[PDB]
Amino acid sequence: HMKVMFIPSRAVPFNPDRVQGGLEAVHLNVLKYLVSIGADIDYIGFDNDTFGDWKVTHHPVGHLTKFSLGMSYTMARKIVELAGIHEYDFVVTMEPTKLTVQAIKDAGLSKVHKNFMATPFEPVSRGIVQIWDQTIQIHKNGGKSYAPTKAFREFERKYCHMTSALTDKIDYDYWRANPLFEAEDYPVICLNEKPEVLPATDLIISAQRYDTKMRRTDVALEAIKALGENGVGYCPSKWAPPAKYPVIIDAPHSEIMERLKTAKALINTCPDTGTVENSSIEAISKGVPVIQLVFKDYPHATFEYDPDTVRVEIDFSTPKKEVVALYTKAVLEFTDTYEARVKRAEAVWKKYNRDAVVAMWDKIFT
Repeated sequence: HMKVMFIPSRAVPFNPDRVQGGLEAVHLNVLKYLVSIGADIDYIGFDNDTFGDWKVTHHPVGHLTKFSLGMSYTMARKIVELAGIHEYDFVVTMEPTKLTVQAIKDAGLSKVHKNFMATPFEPVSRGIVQIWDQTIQIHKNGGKSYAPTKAFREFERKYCHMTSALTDKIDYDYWRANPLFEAEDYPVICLNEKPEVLPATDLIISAQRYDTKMRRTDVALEAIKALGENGVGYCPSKWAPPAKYPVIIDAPHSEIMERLKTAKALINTCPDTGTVENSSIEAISKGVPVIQLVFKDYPHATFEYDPDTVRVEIDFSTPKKEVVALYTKAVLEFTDTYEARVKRAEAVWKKYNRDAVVAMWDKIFT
């Protein structure tokens, strides 16, 4: 009954049993929400998407491996066509292109445009400044953007001071005066049933995609290596580690969630925002503690999910050798109680049970 245009994330084709990053996680969950309310979903996607049993109307723009320029123009063109035919209550994006932002405006859909973000602002990154440049554009065009945590909204009040040699085309005048996010959090997880906290084994898990820069997955997989039989890492084949770090490749999300139920801890080495991977809240919802690498006096999402999280504090100056030794030490010496698993799972069950989550989405989709 609700008519929604859906513009997906574009790193990987959609698969309901794969979440290969924080953007893919909100992408999946807002879609699950739209399906659960019986929305009429026009999904402008890729030929290798799969939707299971879900009723979505699919408008594929080609087979997805790397998102190409021709795909980009085919997508924007279909935005304009679909808007000329149907009337849309909302259009949903997940950090869209400049083209997609313009097509939404030209189609007269800016004011019903809902945008969801996970990528921290990185001034040395050309594609990331392009992401956040278009977030300013969305705000100018009358659309609304949503963050997962209040820490992310705080970082946003710092990002509008971060400049580089690549940020010349960014309207910092507008950005300083306009916090880009709405006050409402989008739910990072939807708990359809109260999780049953299982007691821990000795197994500690790394479930983040491999990149040395933002996630510091090398640091994670050093701890995984030092754990031997008591450590396992999961990576997607599109962001796989070098051969020195053996990991399970392309495990279905469900397989990873099953293993996690009895994990002793989750390794998280994303030290700026912790929202470029959803695994922290997945772990904490099962009572699994997170061993969290963090820059000193930074806000980080993990500490919102579990304020008693063990933190390994470092600086930007701290050299790689010392980081690996501080983090390995925290992983190998980690200690947790069953009571602590239950306490941290309860606090998250309060916030993210399905009744509270649906209420959170309902407020967004008005």
